[PDB]
Amino acid sequence: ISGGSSISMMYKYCSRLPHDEFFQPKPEFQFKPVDEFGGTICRITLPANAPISEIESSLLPSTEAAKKDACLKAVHELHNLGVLNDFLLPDSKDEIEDELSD
Repeated sequence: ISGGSSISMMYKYCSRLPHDEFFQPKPEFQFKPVDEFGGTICRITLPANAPISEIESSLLPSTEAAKKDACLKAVHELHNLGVLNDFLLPDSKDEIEDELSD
């Protein structure tokens, strides 16, 4: 699987993180630490300005990764729909490196 540019789009979603200086106020991030019996639970919730994007479910034993899941799944949930693309930065903001993003 040779990806890159596709990430720039997926990473952008993660870029919504707080630690991110380029992250705008609107998105939300929440991590739920659980036993290895269910890795970690990633809880993401977007503003009313956004329809879907929420992703709650474990998959990774790590928060950073667990979040990546919901974050990744969130992108898809937004990609599959993408009805508020007007609320989110278009490809214009996607004009960045795959690594740069997120």
